[PDB]
Amino acid sequence: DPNQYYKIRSQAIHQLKVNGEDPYPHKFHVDISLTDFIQKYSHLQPGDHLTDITLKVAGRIHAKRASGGKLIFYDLRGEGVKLQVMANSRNYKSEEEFIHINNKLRRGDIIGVQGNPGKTKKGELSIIPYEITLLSPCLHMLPHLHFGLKDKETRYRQRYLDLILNDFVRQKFIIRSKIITYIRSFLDELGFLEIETPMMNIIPGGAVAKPFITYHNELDMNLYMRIAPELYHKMLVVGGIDRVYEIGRQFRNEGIDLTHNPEFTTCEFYMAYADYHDLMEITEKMVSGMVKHITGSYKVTYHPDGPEGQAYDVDFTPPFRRINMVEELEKALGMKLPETNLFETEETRKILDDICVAKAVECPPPRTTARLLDKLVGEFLEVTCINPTFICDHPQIMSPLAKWHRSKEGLTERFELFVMKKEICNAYTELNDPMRQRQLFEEQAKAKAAGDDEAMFIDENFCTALEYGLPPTAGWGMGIDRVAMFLTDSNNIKEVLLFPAMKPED
Amino acid sequence: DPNQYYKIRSQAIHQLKVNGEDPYPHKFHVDISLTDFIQKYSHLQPGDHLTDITLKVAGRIHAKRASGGKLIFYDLRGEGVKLQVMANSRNYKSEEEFIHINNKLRRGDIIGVQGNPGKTKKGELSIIPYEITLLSPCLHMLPHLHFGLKDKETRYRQRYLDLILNDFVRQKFIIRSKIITYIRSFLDELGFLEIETPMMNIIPGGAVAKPFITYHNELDMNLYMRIAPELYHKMLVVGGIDRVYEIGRQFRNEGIDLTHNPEFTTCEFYMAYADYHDLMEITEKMVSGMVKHITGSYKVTYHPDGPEGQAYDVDFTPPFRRINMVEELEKALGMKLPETNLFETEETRKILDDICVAKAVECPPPRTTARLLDKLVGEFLEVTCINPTFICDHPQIMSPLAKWHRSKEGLTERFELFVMKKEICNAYTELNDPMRQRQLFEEQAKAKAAGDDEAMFIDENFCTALEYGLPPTAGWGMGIDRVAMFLTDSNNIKEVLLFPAMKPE
RNA sequence: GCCCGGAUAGCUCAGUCGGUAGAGCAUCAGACUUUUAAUCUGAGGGUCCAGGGUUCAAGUCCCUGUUCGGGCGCCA
Ligand SMILES: Nc1ncnc2c1ncn2[C@@H]1O[C@H](COP(=O)(O)O)[C@@H](O)[C@H]1O
Ligand SMILES: Nc1ncnc2c1ncn2[C@@H]1O[C@H](COP(=O)(O)O)[C@@H](O)[C@H]1O
Ligand SMILES: N[C@@H](CCCC[NH3+])C(=O)O
Ligand SMILES: N[C@@H](CCCC[NH3+])C(=O)O
Ligand code: NA
Repeated sequence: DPNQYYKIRSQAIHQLKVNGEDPYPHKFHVDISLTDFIQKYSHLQPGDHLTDITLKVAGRIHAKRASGGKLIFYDLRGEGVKLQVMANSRNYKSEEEFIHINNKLRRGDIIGVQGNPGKTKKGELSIIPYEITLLSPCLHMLPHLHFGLKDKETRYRQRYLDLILNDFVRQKFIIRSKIITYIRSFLDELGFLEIETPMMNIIPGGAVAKPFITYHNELDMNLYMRIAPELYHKMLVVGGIDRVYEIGRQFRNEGIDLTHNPEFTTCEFYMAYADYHDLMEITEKMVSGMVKHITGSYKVTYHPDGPEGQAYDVDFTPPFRRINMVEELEKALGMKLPETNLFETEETRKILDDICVAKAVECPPPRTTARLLDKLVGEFLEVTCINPTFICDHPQIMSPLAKWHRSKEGLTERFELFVMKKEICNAYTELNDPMRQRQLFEEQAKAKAAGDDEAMFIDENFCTALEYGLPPTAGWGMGIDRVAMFLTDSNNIKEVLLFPAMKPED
Repeated sequence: DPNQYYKIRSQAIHQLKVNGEDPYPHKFHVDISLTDFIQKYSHLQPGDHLTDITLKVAGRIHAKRASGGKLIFYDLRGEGVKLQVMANSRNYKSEEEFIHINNKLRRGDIIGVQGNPGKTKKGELSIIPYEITLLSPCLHMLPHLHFGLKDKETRYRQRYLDLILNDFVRQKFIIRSKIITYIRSFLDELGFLEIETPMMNIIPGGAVAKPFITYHNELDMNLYMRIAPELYHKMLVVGGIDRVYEIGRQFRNEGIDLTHNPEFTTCEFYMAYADYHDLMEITEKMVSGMVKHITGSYKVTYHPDGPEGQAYDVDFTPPFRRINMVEELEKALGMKLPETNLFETEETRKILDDICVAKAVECPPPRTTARLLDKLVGEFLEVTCINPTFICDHPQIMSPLAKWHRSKEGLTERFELFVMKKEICNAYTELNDPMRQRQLFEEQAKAKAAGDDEAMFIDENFCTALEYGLPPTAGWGMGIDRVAMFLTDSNNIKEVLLFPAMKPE
């Protein structure tokens, strides 16, 4: 059964292990990386042989071309770079050792090559080995798939196979790590302090998002995973540390979409004695420097519908577009929206429903004032911001978790940074009034409470912290994955996730 | 009184809100930070008054000393920086505003001061206020004590109170951040790649512990919480990324005590084409650099229990002590230790049992050959590592994820760094053999079925990844919290944790 | 939670009505001392995701189920 490669390879390796041959050596002394080898010994003329120079390199064989019984060509691939290995028995230790070592090497094997650098007569950089050492054989078949692997299921289930075959995934992960490093550097230079808040809190709190209930055996009580570190950061700000940040993981037991994952990484910082107006400039510097540093140009090309789909050229020039959504929505709808003062009344709800019907906007059967307005915004506002765009104060009906506007009435102070019709940043001015916060929590607990349950959906511990006095601060949150998607021309969150969640094959 | 104080202050704040004035202004543009203010204006000689520059600063009042009715001294508190505000009626906006602003400010309230820097004849830096704005009143009565809340319970349950009354806690967190920041940069400049492995998996893997069980609604199934990212790191190394590292959280479903938490942070890295003796230098250099960069010197004084008991003086001199484990235990053990390199059968468990019983060592009912050996080593050879020390060449049955010793038999190519009689970081040589790994997993699963509870399962995907070929690598792990305790002179894991888990009571 | 799509030899794809399923890559054995998707000569291989049905007859026609790729919902 020649096709049954796994059984044959396993038998061969078992025979090697039995017959006094170790196919898993403990240590191989690598002297130079493949990248440095390519960068250094590139000036050689074709048909050169640096006999005096001897180095050691290691990598995975990706091809085994046999031009004869004494000349076999290998293709080491490591560090995302490739190096040919022209194996000539004349330059080997001995003919018998040459045959013995070439009878075991197959595609996908990991070897340690010790030989002189050189170039072939066709001007291809290679290394003429003096002793090939088998490091870790590959038992399963490695497919010679051109244009790389293109099956989503195998690419996401077997990430190692995707990294071995495809080469751009390594670039994607490298770019994500740089993004994280750049955010850390910027925030640390601004004077912020990195913190590690608990990820397993004690009570659900007032969060419409479904939590991840977890049972603690010793405590004999349920624990809920962290949805957002908002409360702990603000309790730290009360303590005296006026600038904190944390790039951690969030857990939301919700659905999975192209841009939504149950577990995701976000960066959240809180700075005292500031506001969202003071934060748009910081966000501008953040994003502009990120795009300029990770890439080489402020302009980024994005494909929201795959490589064959429509291409969009976003521009990250630092002066991002700022729009107040009330005026922009009025202009788009071409009508005078009710004054923000009446927004809590029923006639504004009625008239907004009239806009939804007239302008052909869909909405679920529940049609509260915040949600249909959010629908109008989705189809008449963000749908046009290919470039980064700041949306200014939003109606208080959206989210009352922000302070009242200084000049405008009934307008929460917030902004959302929209890129490619998707929000990446979101910052608020902070409510530091204990009474208003208590009323908000009470309302959230009443909404979240399934029955006559209270406190469980509130954070009295936090409500006590605000009673001690919190300075006027401003929060800020960015989705790391939602930015890595745009900076890597990725339209799916699973492409930037290292090991995406997959149901068992069974 | 605290209830009366809260009621009175709440009524006063409500009255203030009613009468137009808002005690919670939206914004206050602070011109200069308190530390920068102090550093810039400390050069002044006593007695001057720079009536030319107006600066706006903010902080929390810590004391309100009264000297008559025409002079009130405030005491702002910044990031461990104290500035004294002396409010003078003559230099204020007006007398009426002076009275109206001094009749509403109490201890603990957050205020914003705008005015001219100065210094009285005594010689302390002050800012003469032109107007004082109340930003956030403190309704509760802040405890005024000359020592700072000493009740660890309150210190832990209410960390904001601890930070307000105690500054050392703030620095403890600064050092912790420095430790993590240094480690990331050290691996970064070595060429490592930072990764974010999943926190929820089908089954736990990477270490041996009791996991947390959750439920997923979208994918209807039970998902266990992360115990160690080891397996995913090894799959990544199989993929082609030679060097990886990750500083993230791990979860254990064990009891909560003075030195254990449900959630903790660990640093794990994996580099290919190396071995456990290659990390012997990297780990030593990283620890020595951490100690020198954070403390400022290579010697650290640590109090194992309380700041008044014995104070052992450790020394992080880069040539760390290196000894073997089995051989040193043989030397330490009064009686002869069985060869046990090829001996791991009932006889070895029997001899370890009689040794354990004879040495008055008590071990959990399993008394596993491994559970016996680790207890014996930890009770006899473990307590000599005041200075950092490497303990290498462990027996095979202790760790099921380490390659067999190139020379020694039935011994794992692993070492442990022990400082202050505690484990801070250990590293093995990764076992890339798929058949041997599958056997080890099968024995682990058999033990779990028989009488074990926190042992691991079979991970078929990891076995397939090993079948695809894993280069010779060496992993390395480190508990951040233990090093934070050692470098900040803390005997409790609660001290180095911002909001440590406590019994609900 | 609701709809639209698939699954074929180790793997990348063909397969017309319902009248077995084919080709390349890869694998194995050979020849070739300058190849690079090396070339040439030989050899294997499957019930077509899993079940029921429908039929004289099913990869094809239909139902359910597993698991992926999408859309609307959820994430105030
Ligand atoms: N489920 C999710 N999947 C991916 N990114 C998310 C998810 N939820 C939130 N984000 C990102 O996190 C950012 C801040 O979210 P929030 O802190 O809830 O305002 C958003 O703007 C998104 O970029
Ligand atoms: N139950 C636990 N709670 C908190 N920290 C723990 C617990 N178990 C182990 N640790 C930490 O894990 C460290 C060892 O990590 P490592 O050397 O990577 O195995 C210890 O020094 C502790 O700080
Ligand atoms: N942490 C929030 C911002 C502050 C929340 C309360 N104003 C976020 O990331 O969206
Ligand atoms: N993190 C591992 C040890 C270090 C990494 C070895 N692969 C553990 O403690 O379980
Ligand atoms: Na052929």
